Amino acid sequence: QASVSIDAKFKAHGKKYLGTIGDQYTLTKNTKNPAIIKADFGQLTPENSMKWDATEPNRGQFTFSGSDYLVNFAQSNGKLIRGHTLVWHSQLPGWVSSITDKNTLISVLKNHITTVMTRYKGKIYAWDVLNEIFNEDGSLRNSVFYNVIGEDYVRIAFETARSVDPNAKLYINDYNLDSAGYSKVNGMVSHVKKWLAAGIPIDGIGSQTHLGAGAGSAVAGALNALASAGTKEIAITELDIAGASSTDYVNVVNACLNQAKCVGITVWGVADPDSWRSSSSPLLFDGNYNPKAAYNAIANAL
Ligand code: NA
Ligand code: NA
Ligand code: NA
Ligand code: NA
Ligand code: NA
Ligand code: NA
Repeated sequence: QASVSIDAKFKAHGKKYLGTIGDQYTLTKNTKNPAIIKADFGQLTPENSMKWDATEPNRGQFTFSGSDYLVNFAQSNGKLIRGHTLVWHSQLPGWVSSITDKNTLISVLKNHITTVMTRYKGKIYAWDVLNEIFNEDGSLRNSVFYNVIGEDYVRIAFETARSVDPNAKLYINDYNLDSAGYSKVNGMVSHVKKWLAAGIPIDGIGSQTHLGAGAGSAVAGALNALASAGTKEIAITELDIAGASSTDYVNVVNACLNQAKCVGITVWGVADPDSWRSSSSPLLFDGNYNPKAAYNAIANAL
């Protein structure tokens, strides 16, 4: 645990949190990881336990051991939770992707959303209701949901989520929304404007922010562009930067800081060895679970 908490410093500027991720393994693999989470971060997103493959492996049969653990740890330690994720083309069981009848898929979708959200009703700050539903060009991804139900799946997902847990902020999350003017950014904005105008309850836009070295400075403009979609809020949801340079990390932190709609940042992992992109050493803590230069840079920029 770093003596200075970047989450505490971020909150002092009016932000909701500066968080990270976890699940049973990383929370128990050693003593430093959970200690770092409790001391320096104020929010948690389950890395995998809440995804469709892990929660409803078979039709109508749910498995909540792993998600229960993450939620219970977060709640027992004063950490906000971002549920992740409800509807996604990846990490989706074959029983779902093989469905071809529209009403059947809708029933399945609603039951999945309802069962998962009901179990953690009132304990979730925000839910990534929809994940990665856009092609790079801004058009809608031809996932099973889009192919079988059509664009109406967006309304169905959000309305169902809103009804099940009105306390949670409902988000649409995506990657490559990293610079103003990018086709995917433009598509996100135009679709969300349309959906909101149609009465669909979308509270926020989540920008994954999985970056390469030197890409941090473009984030400020991206958030500004995303702000025009008209949602109540936005958030950097899965932050990691190849090389973890101080300039890049400070640039991203400042991007959120200077944008009213950005409620917080979630770094996708604590220490490099546990990163899904470990070969790029993209996190704030090293192989010894010690704070890297970027962590201190962030602490001193706040
Ligand atoms: Na998850
Ligand atoms: Na689970
Ligand atoms: Na989809
Ligand atoms: Na809601
Ligand atoms: Na917005
Ligand atoms: Na976040």
